[PDB]
Amino acid sequence: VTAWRLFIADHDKPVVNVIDALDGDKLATFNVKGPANLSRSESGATIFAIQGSAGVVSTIASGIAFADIDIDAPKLLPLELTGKKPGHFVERQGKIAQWFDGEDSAQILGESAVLKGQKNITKVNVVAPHHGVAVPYDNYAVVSIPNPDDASKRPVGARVVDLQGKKVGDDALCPGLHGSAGSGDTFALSCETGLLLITQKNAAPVIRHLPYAKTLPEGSTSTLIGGKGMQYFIGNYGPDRIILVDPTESDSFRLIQLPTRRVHFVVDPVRAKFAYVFTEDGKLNQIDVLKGEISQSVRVTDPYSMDPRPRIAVADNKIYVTDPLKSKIIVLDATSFKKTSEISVEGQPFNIVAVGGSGKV
Repeated sequence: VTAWRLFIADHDKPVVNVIDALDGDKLATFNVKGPANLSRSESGATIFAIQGSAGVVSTIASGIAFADIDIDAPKLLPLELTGKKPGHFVERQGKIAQWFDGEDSAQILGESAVLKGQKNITKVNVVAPHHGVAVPYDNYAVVSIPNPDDASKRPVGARVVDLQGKKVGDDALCPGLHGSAGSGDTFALSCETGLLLITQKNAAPVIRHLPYAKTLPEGSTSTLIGGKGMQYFIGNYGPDRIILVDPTESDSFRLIQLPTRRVHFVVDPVRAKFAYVFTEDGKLNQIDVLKGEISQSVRVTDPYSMDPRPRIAVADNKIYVTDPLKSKIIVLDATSFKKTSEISVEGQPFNIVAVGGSGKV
């Protein structure tokens, strides 16, 4: 049995739609408190709907878990996280860290408990409310350090804390810290001088700094995605360029110039040599990460000359591009890179995540 599902948040309405990615039919629509940004767990078993303006994070059991596969209907869980302006969500190996821009704490919990209907939260102090990020580790977390002076500015680095908020090592200064992603056993935080790279073995997590290569043009990264199946990061580097970073090689950086400005990007979790960038001209661009170049482009929507704009997700052998102003999802074959289908979604379909796979029953 093969099963994949899309989870789509409306830009304005407090709704999340669940769509069977394979035939387009609707599986559920969930009503939440506010418009949501969506994240999935690594296992794909839970979906989190972050509602910045409503002070809540809702949780969805996706209904697909695992090889052997167990398939149920998707369901809104009664577990909700509460706090002012929920922010960056980071999940790793079933450990969850939910940041709150308006709180003195981040909330750490575990996927296994969430799915069982349990809410077992550890609040870790982050010194001062700010727009930051928490990465969960075994018996530790990495949390951004709020800007001294103001604190409403971007954070100035990160540090290891134990789960009582106590600092462990020394601070890792990274001015203008913004942007985070995991790829394999390595987690990256971007800032004005480069990337913080985080790994954990059997002790405290270890942070090291990778400066932007001296050969790059002036610029820095403020958003990151992480490869799945091959270890790398993709960041923005100015509005019309991206950088590919290999954190395991000394020749770390490759710059790609886009023809027009970036709207969104995602990696391909199935064909790990590829990633995808959507640009304001309305094209989907295939990034061959090994060669460091755009290998092809295809027009998918009308231009969105830089509020809602398309978002990409990948499921099985298909790519899904939300077209909010046209109340639909465009579906392309990943291999041929051609449109094959469209799926209607009422309203302004915006953020999108996909889960699934295959297993015996």
